[PDB]
Amino acid sequence: NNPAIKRIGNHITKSPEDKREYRGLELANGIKVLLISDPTTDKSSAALDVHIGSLSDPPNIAGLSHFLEHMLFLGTKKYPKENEYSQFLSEHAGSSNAFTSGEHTNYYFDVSHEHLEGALDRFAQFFLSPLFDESAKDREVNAVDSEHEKNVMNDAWRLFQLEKATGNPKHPFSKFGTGNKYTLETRPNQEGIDVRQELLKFHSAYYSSNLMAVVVLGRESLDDLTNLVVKLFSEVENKNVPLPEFPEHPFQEEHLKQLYKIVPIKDIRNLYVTFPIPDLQKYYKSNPGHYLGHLIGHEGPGSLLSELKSKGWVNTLVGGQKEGARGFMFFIINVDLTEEGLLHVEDIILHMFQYIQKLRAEGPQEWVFQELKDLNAVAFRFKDKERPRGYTSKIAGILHYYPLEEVLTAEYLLEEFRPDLIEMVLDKLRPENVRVAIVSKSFEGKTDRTEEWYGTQYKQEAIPDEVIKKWQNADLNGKFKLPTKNEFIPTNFEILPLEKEATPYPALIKDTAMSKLWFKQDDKFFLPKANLNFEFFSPFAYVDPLHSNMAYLYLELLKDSLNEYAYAAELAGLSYDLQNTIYGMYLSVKGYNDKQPILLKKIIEKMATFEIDEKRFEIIKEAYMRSLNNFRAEQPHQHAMYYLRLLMTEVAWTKDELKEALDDVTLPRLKAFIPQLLSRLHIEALLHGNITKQAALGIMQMVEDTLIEHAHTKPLLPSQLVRYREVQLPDRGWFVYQQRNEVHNNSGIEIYYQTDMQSTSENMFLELFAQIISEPAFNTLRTKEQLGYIVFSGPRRANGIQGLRFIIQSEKPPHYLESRVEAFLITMEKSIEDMTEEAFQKHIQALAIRRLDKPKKLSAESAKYWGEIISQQYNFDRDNTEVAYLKTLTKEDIIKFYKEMLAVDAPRRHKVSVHVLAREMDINLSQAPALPQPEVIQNMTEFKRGLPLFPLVKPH
Ligand SMILES: COC(=O)[C@H](Cc1cnc[nH]1)NC(=O)CN(CC(=O)O)Cc1ccccc1
Ligand SMILES: COC(=O)[C@H](Cc1cnc[nH]1)NC(=O)CN(CC(=O)O)Cc1ccccc1
Ligand SMILES: [Zn+2]
Repeated sequence: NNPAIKRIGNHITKSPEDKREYRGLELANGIKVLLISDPTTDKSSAALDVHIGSLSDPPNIAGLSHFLEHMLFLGTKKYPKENEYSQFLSEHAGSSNAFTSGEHTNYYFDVSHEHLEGALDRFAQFFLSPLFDESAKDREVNAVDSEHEKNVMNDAWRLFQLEKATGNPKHPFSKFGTGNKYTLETRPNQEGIDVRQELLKFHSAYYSSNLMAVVVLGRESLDDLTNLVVKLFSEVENKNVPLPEFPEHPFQEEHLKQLYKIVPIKDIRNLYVTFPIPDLQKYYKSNPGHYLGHLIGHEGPGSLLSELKSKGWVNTLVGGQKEGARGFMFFIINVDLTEEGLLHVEDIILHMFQYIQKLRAEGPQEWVFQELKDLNAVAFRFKDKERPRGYTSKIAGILHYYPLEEVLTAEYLLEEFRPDLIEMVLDKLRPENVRVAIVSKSFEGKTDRTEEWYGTQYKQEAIPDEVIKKWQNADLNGKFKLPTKNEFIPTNFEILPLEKEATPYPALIKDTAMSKLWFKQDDKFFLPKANLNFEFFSPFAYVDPLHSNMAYLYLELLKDSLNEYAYAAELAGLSYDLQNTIYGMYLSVKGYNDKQPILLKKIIEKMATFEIDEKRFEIIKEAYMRSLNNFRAEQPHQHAMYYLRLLMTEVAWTKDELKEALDDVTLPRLKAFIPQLLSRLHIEALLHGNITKQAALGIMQMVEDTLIEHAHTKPLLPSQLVRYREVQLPDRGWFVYQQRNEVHNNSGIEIYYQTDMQSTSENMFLELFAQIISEPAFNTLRTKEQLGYIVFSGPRRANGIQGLRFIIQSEKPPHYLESRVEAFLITMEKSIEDMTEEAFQKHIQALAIRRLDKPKKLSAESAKYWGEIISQQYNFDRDNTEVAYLKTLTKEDIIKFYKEMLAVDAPRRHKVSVHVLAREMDINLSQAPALPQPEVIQNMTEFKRGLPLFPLVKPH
């Protein structure tokens, strides 16, 4: 009945709360495809995944398949304009991206729902006749090198590659994924390689249709999506490439029983423990890896972490199966170490083996599997609806692993109980497979080897057999017990009926001196979850730097205490967030509403009758010290972003202020602080989800009552509710702050043009300008000028004030990035004058679609409202108000605004810049305007003292 379509799959099993409609099918050419029909989606999306990635790079050009990924975007035969694709999305409310794993390259985009076809068509071309333009290839190789450069100094990446580089060197596993300027131009030049050819070769070899999965999601009928996909994608070449496999492990027991001593960049202290295991993927229906993962990783009473944490040796632990490739995986157990811990490593690893030994002696436990099976089934049934980009991307990957029908459920549902497999994998977690890496500053000087790509310093040893034998004889250890029934598993999921007096936006259903309660019963998502947000205002949480440190430490200590208890709930999909703000504290409780008042009570109770364990205090303080220090190792752009926040906020305590005031925090002094901070508060809360007005009031009152009883809390005076103001920069003024980043050899810059207060009109002016320049900023500063990998434009908003910001991390100097951005601003004024009246309306419509996307999941609606509430703006209808107004703006309005606030010689141009310089300093392109001469900020206080502050914004 149809020659283009091999199979039509069946009734892809979905959660019965999922209203979206699905069809899977194999094409003639072998492409696996899922089609998602959602007649209500605001954005359509699609994704393609090719089962080939950087493991299939040729040896002589590292990171080629990653680089090829970068180039599919920059031009194809049918749509040859360098940024046809980029621009097409921008103009139609879309966004796009790609990643490359060892074994996949994965491409996704989303677009306004009615331009799915336009978007999708420009997209199919990536896989049919791309161009790899000679001029692009040349330019874009720099993007890759920046991306690598960004990664060079960050520990996560260094360890990641140092693993690869200590396995069998002949194994594809050992390769360098990212690539750089050296590997992809400098060197293929030296060895006479035409790269455009080499890209064409690879794309031709491997981007074969039998290695591809597609997901398309749109408002269209399933039958409509079907036709569309067949049209755009039947034309893909089947080169019948055999799928690569790696049946032989890269860790070969020439490589087992090794210890590695590693020098970190940040001052961190972890121990990595790895075991090579076979590929468990096929066992997905029983999932032994998860089971042993669930147990070893456990954090409850009688768990492994519990003991290590109790001898003060470790703080956090992570265990479980680790993805490798077709043919191999790892099983890992990783901990961070205390100072004491770093000296009892041998011991810690022994404790790990005692726990494994316990699991062997107890045997595999069906009741535990039954629990995992039940949590997973509940998780699946009541899973939140996904944003379409993530969703298509995600399924496109897993289409390569599961029958069409199982794609939605395969990652969730458990079916087979498999003692044998559990017992089999358990047999591999033995000292004679073990690999140990310790990462610590204490190995500086003491290392003797260097990893070539990132420059990592390490020493390598055999583990002395004394020590292996010593681990092999792991006794049972009475302090280790399996978890007991998880009491927190939800049993009640009944959706309460929508009330007689329910409203579309959160209602102010309580306004005492103690508390302001915002509430809305869920009229949208119908899952048995709720979101409970509380802002606790106390002025002592930021009164000074020392107090700030205590507010923090207090909160960490508390979290640390409850960890054992709450982890049970985390697994039952009930979780909490608790950190300190400049305003006081913040507390979220998210998840299956069923046992939710219970966790809340246990938190507030613990919070208000807290007892501090000295040894916990000691450790967490040392951790926080390192933590503050380690800011000096963060990326140049975060540095620049931070300094700006420091420059434009009425009050803010610097990292050095905090760390110097931190040696001053004794155990007795914190013990005073807590009862003190809790003594007067005000509380604003949003309660949102499957709960009733009375359930809500009860919860709010219950919180208050617990503080009143146990901490004697009373109300703050309304006038103590200081919110903080933004600094107000003069007309035609330009200030520069300058610092150096000591770790990173990129530099960074933020430029901020301050405009005015937030207001329906000023808001849209900035937003619309932001939109029109969004994609050209990126296309000019990265694609053409290749100034860096990190290139960001868009609105900035703080303390009620707003403006335009640019962020760039780059090889070239800040004063230079300044000129190219200011140059760019003129290019924009020109092309706004030049751009068609319909071209202009696209951007309006585009920003409108963007602004109007309905939240898909409950906690995404919550976020929007909490936005309004913590900002004291309380404009729950902003999206409608503000769109209405946007639709009535003209080319003329936006030019005035630009010539008013933004242009180089603007009447009211307020401009500050942060230049963060790299470790080491002190044409084809358009006309940069000559700039004023800046006022170089030398002192953050002398700076803020001498300028007006802005008014805080008006409510309602
Ligand atoms: C939830 O059940 C688990 O399997 C454990 C639990 C755990 C919680 N805290 C420490 N362990 N989680 C994990 O093992 C995390 N995994 C898998 C994952 O994140 O999907 C291991 C992992 C994570 C990152 C990088 C390599 C392995
Ligand atoms: C600084 O700019 C970016 O964030 C870019 C790409 C982008 C394209 N259009 C808007 N932004 N990078 C990423 O998002 C990073 N990806 C990798 C890549 O694009 O090469 C990281 C990543 C890693 C694992 C899973 C998903 C994404
Ligand atoms: Zn990349």
